[PDB]
Amino acid sequence: ACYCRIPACIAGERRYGTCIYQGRLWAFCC
Repeated sequence: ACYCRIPACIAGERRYGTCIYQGRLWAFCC
């Protein structure tokens, strides 16, 4: 399962991209 997160992906997740919604950028993390 993947999630959008700020400020960064948590340890144990990998960043696969950037989410752009609710007015800000998020890390897309899986």
